[PDB]
Amino acid sequence: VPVALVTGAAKRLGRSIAEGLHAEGYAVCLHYHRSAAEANALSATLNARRPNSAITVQADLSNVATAPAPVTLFTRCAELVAACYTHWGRCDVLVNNASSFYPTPLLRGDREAMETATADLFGSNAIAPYFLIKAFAHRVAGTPAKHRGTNYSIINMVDAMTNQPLLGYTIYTMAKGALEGLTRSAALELAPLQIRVNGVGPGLSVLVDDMPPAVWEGHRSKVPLYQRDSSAAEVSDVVIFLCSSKAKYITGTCVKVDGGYSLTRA
Amino acid sequence: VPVALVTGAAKRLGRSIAEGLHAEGYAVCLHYHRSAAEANALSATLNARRPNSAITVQADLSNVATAPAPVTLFTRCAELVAACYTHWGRCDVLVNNASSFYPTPLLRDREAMETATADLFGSNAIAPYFLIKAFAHRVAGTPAKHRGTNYSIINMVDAMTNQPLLGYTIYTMAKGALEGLTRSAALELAPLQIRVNGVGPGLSVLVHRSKVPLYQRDSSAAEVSDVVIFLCSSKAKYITGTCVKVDGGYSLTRA
Amino acid sequence: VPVALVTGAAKRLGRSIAEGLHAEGYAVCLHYHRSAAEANALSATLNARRPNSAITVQADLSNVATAPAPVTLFTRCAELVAACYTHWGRCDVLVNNASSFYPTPLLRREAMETATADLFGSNAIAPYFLIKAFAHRVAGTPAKHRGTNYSIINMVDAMTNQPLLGYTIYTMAKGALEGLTRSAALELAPLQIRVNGVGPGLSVLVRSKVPLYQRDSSAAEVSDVVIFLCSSKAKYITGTCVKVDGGYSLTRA
Amino acid sequence: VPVALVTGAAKRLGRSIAEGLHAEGYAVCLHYHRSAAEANALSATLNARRPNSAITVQADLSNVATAPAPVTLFTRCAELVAACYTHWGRCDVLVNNASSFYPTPLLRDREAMETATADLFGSNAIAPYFLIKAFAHRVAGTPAKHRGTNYSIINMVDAMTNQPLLGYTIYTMAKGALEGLTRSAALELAPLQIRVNGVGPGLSVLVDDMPPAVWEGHRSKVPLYQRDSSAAEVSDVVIFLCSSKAKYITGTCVKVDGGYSLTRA
Ligand SMILES: NC(=O)C1=CN([C@@H]2O[C@H](COP(=O)(O)OP(=O)(O)OC[C@H]3O[C@@H](n4cnc5c(N)ncnc54)[C@H](OP(=O)(O)O)[C@@H]3O)[C@@H](O)[C@H]2O)C=CC1
Ligand SMILES: NC(=O)C1=CN([C@@H]2O[C@H](COP(=O)(O)OP(=O)(O)OC[C@H]3O[C@@H](n4cnc5c(N)ncnc54)[C@H](OP(=O)(O)O)[C@@H]3O)[C@@H](O)[C@H]2O)C=CC1
Ligand SMILES: NC(=O)C1=CN([C@@H]2O[C@H](COP(=O)(O)OP(=O)(O)OC[C@H]3O[C@@H](n4cnc5c(N)ncnc54)[C@H](OP(=O)(O)O)[C@@H]3O)[C@@H](O)[C@H]2O)C=CC1
Ligand SMILES: NC(=O)C1=CN([C@@H]2O[C@H](COP(=O)(O)OP(=O)(O)OC[C@H]3O[C@@H](n4cnc5c(N)ncnc54)[C@H](OP(=O)(O)O)[C@@H]3O)[C@@H](O)[C@H]2O)C=CC1
Ligand SMILES: C#CCN(Cc1ccc2[nH]c(N)nc(=O)c2c1)c1ccc(C(=O)N[C@@H](CCC(=O)O)C(=O)O)cc1
Ligand SMILES: C#CCN(Cc1ccc2[nH]c(N)nc(=O)c2c1)c1ccc(C(=O)N[C@@H](CCC(=O)O)C(=O)O)cc1
Ligand SMILES: C#CCN(Cc1ccc2[nH]c(N)nc(=O)c2c1)c1ccc(C(=O)N[C@@H](CCC(=O)O)C(=O)O)cc1
Ligand SMILES: C#CCN(Cc1ccc2[nH]c(N)nc(=O)c2c1)c1ccc(C(=O)N[C@@H](CCC(=O)O)C(=O)O)cc1
Repeated sequence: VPVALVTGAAKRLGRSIAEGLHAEGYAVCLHYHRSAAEANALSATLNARRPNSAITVQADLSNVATAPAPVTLFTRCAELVAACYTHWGRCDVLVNNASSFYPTPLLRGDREAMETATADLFGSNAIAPYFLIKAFAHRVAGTPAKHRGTNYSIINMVDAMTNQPLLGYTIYTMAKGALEGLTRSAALELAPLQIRVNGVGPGLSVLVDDMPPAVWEGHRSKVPLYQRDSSAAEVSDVVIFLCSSKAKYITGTCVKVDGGYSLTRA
Repeated sequence: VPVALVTGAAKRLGRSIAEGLHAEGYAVCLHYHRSAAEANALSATLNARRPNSAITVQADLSNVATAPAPVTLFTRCAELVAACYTHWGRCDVLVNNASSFYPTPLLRDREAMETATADLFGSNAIAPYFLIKAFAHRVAGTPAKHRGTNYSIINMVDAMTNQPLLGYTIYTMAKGALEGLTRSAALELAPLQIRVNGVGPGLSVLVHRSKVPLYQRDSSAAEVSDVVIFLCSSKAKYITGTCVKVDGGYSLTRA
Repeated sequence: VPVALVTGAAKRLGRSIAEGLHAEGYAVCLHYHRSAAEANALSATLNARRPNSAITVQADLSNVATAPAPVTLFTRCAELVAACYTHWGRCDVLVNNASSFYPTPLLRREAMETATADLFGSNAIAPYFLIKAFAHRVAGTPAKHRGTNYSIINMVDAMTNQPLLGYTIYTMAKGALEGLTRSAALELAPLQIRVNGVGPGLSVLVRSKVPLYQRDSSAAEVSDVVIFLCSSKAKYITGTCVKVDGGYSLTRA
Repeated sequence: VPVALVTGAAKRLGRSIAEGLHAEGYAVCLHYHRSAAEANALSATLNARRPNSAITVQADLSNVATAPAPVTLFTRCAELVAACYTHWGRCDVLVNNASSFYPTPLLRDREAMETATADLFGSNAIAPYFLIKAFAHRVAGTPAKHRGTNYSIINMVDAMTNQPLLGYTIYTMAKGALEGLTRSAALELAPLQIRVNGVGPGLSVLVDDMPPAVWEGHRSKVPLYQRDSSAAEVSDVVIFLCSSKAKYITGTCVKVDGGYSLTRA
């Protein structure tokens, strides 16, 4: 029985990925920051379906130190991975899904806002994933060959549309670019350990409708395939496949799940 | 019971892709050019496993005219797709797998230059274009209520063409053209819900490998075909116009 | 005095590139297909400004045979490059600019064969043969008598990754041209022949979408980049593309 | 006389870029962190060649607060740009060249890692971001009637990051982020006519702190010339992208790698 660690697993795409992996037989460590209620509800559902098949761990993945000597992001990430080993004695899959997403305009309080966004946006999207991957790899390396799993797989949730930047989201876009870099670098360095590292990049998935219906419909209408945003499963299914043994030759690449959105022009 | 058309399905990756799809329940149209024996042997196996689940069609996919007025590549491609409709009344998946691959050095005749161009460009790019056109036309001509629910076109590309193989310019160009076809076809065919994606192996079933970061070996046919099968599945119904490299990290290397 | 061969040099970008190179001191071979008048007018201007600094040569770059044994595209391409050597004894720069551009819809008949040969010929196959002919001549030239700055520019397209609805063949041909750039650069490196691409977005339209200036570009705004890539200051650049699209390729629908 | 701000301008490519721009008529603000001597020697040369055509500014571009309330990286970046306006009343070109480069292996303390992250990410990505922000803020605050006619930002990226260098994850990531900054900044800053492009060297003025045969093997891998590039072979491209003849280019990268990124193992 393999174990998967999914960050930001409480709702939306994170939950779908956790459910997807759980359906495949994985025990799942559900990470969360502020959504304790949803995360615990998910753990309860999964555990009821299969005893001892889900746990939850809380952690701010922003690049800042927390209250205990202050606790660093790295430590917090190492503990995330450790929680898996302590509870199930293993960690086969890591999905870097947690991510902050808000505007950081270059054009037009301001001090803490700019410094907090950087740590938050870059922490969740890039730096935490880096430390998490490091911790994940250190545990595999420290495991005697004969006792290692046969299918280690790390999935980085990237973004199919960052090459056509979203106006006013520079830091987020930068962090995603860094995450793409982490995928390529990690794949290469971790190859000898047979740890595959790939990226999955959604375009528009379960789009939040905090706007006039016509503006919500207009956005969806842009996606060439189906003229709609995707469902959570339409993304998570791809994540699950990349984690399957049938994908054991794939590493260091990205799979876009955008219904052709990245093919469009203004 | 859906139908898949697989060009160059006689051996290696093509055969694995055909077997893969067949295992999923697809009736398979096995195209071939010169490998009649192997194609028929594959058909026999597949048919024995499941009656009327496989057929074979021969066709030179090079960009030239053949003997019947002369028959053009387009016609030959249209007849390929037609064979599916004539036999099973449908064609849900098209896998552009057939491909010539040999050197066309820029640095050191006339006949072998024009034959290579038509051959390398035909199989890798032009035939796939015509095949996609024929495929789309048949779907468009089908009344909505009678259409399939999962049309998928897979273009077998190359994960290493951005790091060209010395001396293989035409092939490399043809592959680039196939990449363009993937993006263009995906966009144009979206309204008809026909997804178009690419699968790019790096080193698969080499008849060099120590340079592959993952496993330090070329891949097996299944390691590639499984990806093709997944992209054809309904679980991949939101993926279109993209490429999936199956290279074990080879495209990440430098000299 | 170096020589530059510019295909489709009669008007628009081709003409601007030819003028740009000529301004840098290049003798220019202006290729054309149907635009004889404009090409000859340009030659006259350039020749008046500097005697024996321009010539014009006609050639269909479509992948078809033409009547003088039928003449193939390769031969026609080889003669294009040869014309330069015959007249000036050299060919330092080749700019693959000539290009057909029209719809080949997949949804709603030899016109498919004429389009294929035309769109693929001008955009990809002719460039391939031209590069081949160009490289041969350099290789056949004794080291001591070779130029010091061989440069091949392939006019590509900054927007083909975001295909233009209904232009599949053209888009494919451009993808092949991109492939030719990378392959040619690698193979021709030992001969010090640099091969790069320049990809305009919207230039000299026959708009409000272009993030930069909200307008298509002028011909000079593209050709200047072609000229720089041909200069000695760019001697370490090869196998890459420079987009000249004012940020258009950064947009979404 | 237009002004160019060049980070890490003391030596190597930074110096070449500064010299290049200076040769084009630009007054140059030479930024440096540790190389005061080299930077001041360069300022002297440029100033002798043309009075009041160069100044130096020191600043740690790592993502850490410094001693004067502690001073943040943003403030330090804002002061860098300000120094240009205070001295010459303008800032037309910004070249994000400063960059840390060392291994951060994934496979086998507290200070070295936290310090590496802030350093590698600060110089390569975050400082560039703040610098661009500050640069854009001052242009926006300038009345259209007093604005320059050729604002240009160049981000020094890396032509080989897509084929990562074993053991350099953070650096590679930071470069990826810099690439994202280029695309995002180009789009957002288009209305102000501020072009943003990248220049990515492959192997330039390769350090020879190794056995000659090893150093030669490394260069031999580059398809064109079989050698690393000179500083000018890179800087000349930066200067071209900053010229008015490149006014339609924005949001793109120009590889200066002699075909290195075309190779396989
Ligand atoms: N949905 C879409 O259209 C697209 C999504 N993506 C990518 O897919 C992934 C998932 O998408 P989606 O479901 O929309 O993501 P969400 O926006 O819904 O956020 C996912 C989770 O990330 C967690 N998170 C955010 N910041 C932090 C942080 N500072 N520390 C720890 N956890 C944090 C949150 O957990 P909690 O609630 O517990 O606080 C949140 O639930 C993301 O990485 C995203 O970048 C890419 C393109 C498009
Ligand atoms: N194998 C690898 O390491 C790599 C493969 N690829 C791509 O994957 C795909 C399959 O690879 P692989 O199995 O090795 O392919 P093969 O080289 O084994 O050839 C596949 C088939 O293509 C057919 N074919 C060749 N030329 C023509 C033509 N003129 N007209 C009609 N059919 C033709 C042949 O059919 P027949 O024998 O019946 O005549 C052949 O069996 C190809 O598209 C290839 O480009 C990409 C990268 C690497
Ligand atoms: N303009 C733009 O917005 C864009 C242009 N580009 C590329 O830049 C390059 C130049 O652009 P532009 O000036 O608009 O090009 P044009 O469309 O104006 O065509 C250039 C020339 O190509 C020649 N040509 C066309 N077909 C053939 C053929 N079958 N055989 C020989 N010559 C042929 C024509 O020569 P003649 O008139 O003598 O017959 C024509 O003058 C092209 O490669 C184009 O693809 C890319 C993106 C955008
Ligand atoms: N040279 C090459 O082969 C390649 C270079 N590049 C890129 O090109 C650019 C220039 O290359 P190169 O000349 O080799 O760069 P260098 O490695 O020589 O360093 C450039 C300068 O960056 C400054 N710097 C480093 N860290 C900081 C920091 N923490 N805060 C402030 N300044 C800092 C240093 O200034 P000081 O000495 O004053 O402390 C140094 O002089 C870099 O961005 C590099 O990433 C990309 C690929 C290859
Ligand atoms: C907002 C949002 C979420 N999204 C998707 C999106 C992307 C990344 C994410 N990342 C994370 N962590 N969480 C998310 O919820 C998330 C959501 C959108 C992105 C782009 C467009 C879009 O293309 N709109 C037009 C805007 C037109 C205009 O303003 O001129 C465009 O073409 O840019 C719409 C929605
Ligand atoms: C030959 C062959 C089969 N192959 C695989 C290959 C690729 C595409 C195909 N395409 C098709 N249609 N059929 C094939 O059988 C096929 C096989 C190889 C490809 C690359 C290297 C390689 O990387 N060589 C060296 C140097 C490459 C270079 O010249 O730059 C290296 O990098 O290690 C070796 C073998
Ligand atoms: C037509 C034409 C010429 N052109 C420019 C163009 C491009 C390549 C060429 N290539 C050649 N050889 N000759 C040309 O004259 C030429 C001209 C255009 C290209 C794109 C759009 C455009 O982006 N239109 C839509 C998007 C279309 C889509 O989404 O598919 C938009 O909304 O902006 C408009 C005009
Ligand atoms: C180191 C370094 C600096 N560099 C160049 C480089 C890149 C970015 C920089 N960035 C910054 N800021 N400063 C620099 O001095 C700098 C230097 C190199 C990069 C790649 C290889 C290389 O091709 N390595 C081969 C090794 C081959 C082998 O030994 O088997 C490889 O496969 O990766 C060598 C040197």
